This record gives sequence, C-alpha cells and structure tokens, in this order.
Amino acid sequence: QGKEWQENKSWNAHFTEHKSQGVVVLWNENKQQGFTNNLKRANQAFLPASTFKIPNSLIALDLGVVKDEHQVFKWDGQTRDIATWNRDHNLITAMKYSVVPVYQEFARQIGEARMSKMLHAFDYGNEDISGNVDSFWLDGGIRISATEQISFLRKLYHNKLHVSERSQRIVKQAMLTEANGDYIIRAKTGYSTRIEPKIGWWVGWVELDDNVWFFAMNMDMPTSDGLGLRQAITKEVLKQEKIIP
Amino acid sequence: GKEWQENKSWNAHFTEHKSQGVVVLWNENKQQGFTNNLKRANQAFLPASTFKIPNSLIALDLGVVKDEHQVFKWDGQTRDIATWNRDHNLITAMKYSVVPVYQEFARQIGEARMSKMLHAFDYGNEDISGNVDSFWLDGGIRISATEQISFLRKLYHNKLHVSERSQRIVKQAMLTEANGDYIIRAKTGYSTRIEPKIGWWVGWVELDDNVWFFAMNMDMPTSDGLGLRQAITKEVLKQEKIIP
Ligand SMILES: [Br-]
Ligand SMILES: [Br-]
Ligand SMILES: [Br-]
Ligand SMILES: [Br-]
Ligand SMILES: [Br-]
Repeated sequence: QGKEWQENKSWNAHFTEHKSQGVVVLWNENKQQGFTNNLKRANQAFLPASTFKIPNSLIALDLGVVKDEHQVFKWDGQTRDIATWNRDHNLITAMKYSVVPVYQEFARQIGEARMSKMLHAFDYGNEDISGNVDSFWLDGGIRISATEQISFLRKLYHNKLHVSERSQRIVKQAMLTEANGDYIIRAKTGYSTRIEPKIGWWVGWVELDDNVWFFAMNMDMPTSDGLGLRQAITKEVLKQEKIIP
Repeated sequence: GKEWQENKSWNAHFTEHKSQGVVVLWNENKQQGFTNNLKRANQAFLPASTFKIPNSLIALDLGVVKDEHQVFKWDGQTRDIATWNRDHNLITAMKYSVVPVYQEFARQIGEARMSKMLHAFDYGNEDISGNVDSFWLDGGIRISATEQISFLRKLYHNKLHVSERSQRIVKQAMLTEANGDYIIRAKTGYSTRIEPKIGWWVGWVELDDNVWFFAMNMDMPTSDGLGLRQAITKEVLKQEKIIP
C-alpha cells in the first residue's frame, strides 16, 4: 500500500531451482507499484543488446528507414552462426529472430547524430551511444537497468514517445510474443555476450482485460544453454503473483 | 494451378464431431483456395458478431471510437452473458463479443454512412435493411465464407478505403492467439435469430513467410457446440501442416 518498490526475495527460489542468478522487475500500471526480487540488481545498468531492437525499430520507422512491417531486408550473403539470420527478413521476423545485421544496417542509415537525439528524447538508459554507430548496444557505452526498461516500455505502451503514433503501433505489433484468452505478452529478448558479465534479457508487458503488468528481467548467462530460462523464470514469477493462471 | 479446390477429406473432422459445415482456406502466397464443400463455402448467412470487424473499422474511421482505450460504460441492463455486464474498450468488446457496445456504435454511425461504407468495402450483399442497430443479427445483410476471405484479405493489406490507423487498430483488436509458430487474428459469431442457426470463425493465420485466410461456419442448433468452431478449424490447419 503506497510503497513505490517492494522486494520479494521468494522469487529467488525460481532462479536457484535453475542454478542461476538474476532479477525480475514487475510494474502494476493500475496501482503504480513495482515489485522485484532484488532492489539493487533491479537498478543495475547493463548493455541492452537485442532489447535495443525496440528503440532502433521505432527510430528506423519514424525516419522512414523502414517503410512498414512488410519491407524486405535482403540477406547480405555473409553466412553467420545463427541459421535464421542467413535469409531475407521484414521487421516482424527480424525482431522475432533477433537479426542483428538488419538492425546494424538500420543504425548506419539512422546515423550517430539522429540516433543520439532520439535516445535523449526517449530518456533511454544512460543515453550514451559512444562506440560504433552499428554496434554500440552490444559493445559501446549505452547502459540501461531493468527499472529504466519499464520506464521506456510504459511510454511506448501509452504512445507517449516523441515519434509518430504509427511508429509506436508497428513496433508494439512487432513485439507480439504470446496471446491466449487470459493474456497477451509483447516482449523482446536480449543476450549480451561481447562484454562481461554475459547476461540474458526479457523485457515487455502482460496485457490483461483491465490492467497492464510491465516486466524487465536479466540473468547471468555464461552459455546459450540457459536462454530458455529468461521466459521460464519470468513465467514462474507471473504465475506466483497470479498475473497469469 | 486451379484458383479453388474441394478437399472432401476435411469432412472427416465434421463427421468426428457429429457436425455439418464448411472450412474455407486461402493461401495468400499461392493465391489458391481450399474448402471441404464449394457449395456451402458460397452460401450467404447473417454475419452476427463477425460484423464487429467492419463495424469497428467504420466506428474508428468516423471518430465514433477515439482509440482502443476509450471506455464504453455498461448501460445497467443485466444480459445473459456475464462478461457483457461490465465496462468495455474495443479490445474487450471484440474479445467477449459485447453486442450492446456495437449496437451503440451503429446508432452513432447511422444508416447513410453504414451503407456507403459497406458498399466501399464490397462487404457481403451490402444490404443494411432492418434496424441500424441489429441488421447484422436479423436484418438484410448476408455474407458467405468465401466473401469473408475477400473482405479479410483487403483488411490484412490495409486496402480498405478507411484510414491505415483504423485497419491497424481493428487487426490489433482481432488478436486471438499467438506463439513461436503462428499468430491468429479472428472473430467468432453465433447467428440464432433466423434459420439456420450457425457458428462462425473468420480470420487468418500469420506465419513467418505466408498468411492463411480462413472462414468457417457450421450448424449450431444449441450453444453446446460453440467450441467446435475453433476445434474443427484447428483440425484442418493441422492436417494441412499450416500449424503444428
Ligand atoms: Br497509426
Ligand atoms: Br536474444
Ligand atoms: Br456526425
Ligand atoms: Br497486434
Ligand atoms: Br460469438
């Protein structure tokens, strides 16, 4: 009651079960109240990695670098380690498969000056694009906490970012991850591997009939083996909190 | 090859559930249709709640609905469907098929503009004869499964004459089911006021590299079988390997 952030260390049981470490942050939009298993880690800023595809998508769409969610981004012919990257993509499949090369091309066309202005307008993380214009979210200066992800996501949900309503609608479509008669999840995965420590991200929100629960989680990810725990652990927390059955 | 093919093997899914109806599929990439029954595929019925798709579009385009957040206050009349007896926005009104909300939309739209819009949409028989607030339940309007797919394909491609925004919002409102394999945007219907009593499910399956449009209706003598609209459609999508 009235508390801004409440710590619930019982969620650590979900991390410990999988011999892992991290944070889940929830925000109840109706009550304007946050919950986390770790207040400190909740506010620790990391590389966004592929969670950066949300603001990158928005900026690309607003500037006309991406025409719409149907525009085809031709594979450059370089065979990369992730099979799904080695084919043509539109914004939907690029987001779904986390296709870095497509987004690196977006970033180059956006350019450092306009990328910087946009991240300042978005109040995104530390607003620092230092490093390579086409890799800064992977190994440059930009850093964002789970609680800063939620602030940015809430603005996207309410179409309050200083880009077009259309841009915001298309990205929220592109974020669609799961839906049934109980809930809808719009979300984006990330895996930061270029700079220690290696972490997994899942950020987004749960739409219910009468409420929205924003979430941002990150966890230590020494190998790709555990990538599935990003979603599995978040769902164990959403279930415990009765947000999803 | 052929624009339309009959696949009578799907009748086994209707037989299995002691039911009678049609499933119509359209492969958008191949521009080819498939159905278990070409005759029934082209029989026109009352749209009932499948009309909530064009109604939503017209309401949004004319500013009768501001956005998918605008709250439509319950009028205080207790109706038979529990979920109708509460406040709604466009998302929840579509999800729970809340007729009274849509009846109010229709009254604000009015006969003249509703008629012009259905003509522009080439929607079914374009006939709004009866009450402006109930014509899709017991008035003149009729649409076949094959005509549902024509209309849906225009909505998918933002080719209806209404604003792109209108089309985007309704497609959001249609969202039914999503996972790593597919997305379903769809609308249920149950026509009971004129025989024959039928269940509808119309919409599409979005895959990575294709869209499958679908329109199914089936005889629905009682509400007991409403679950078969989705179950029978899914038996067909799985047989055709469209969803795992
Ligand atoms: Br829009
Ligand atoms: Br990822
Ligand atoms: Br008016
Ligand atoms: Br959507
Ligand atoms: Br219905």
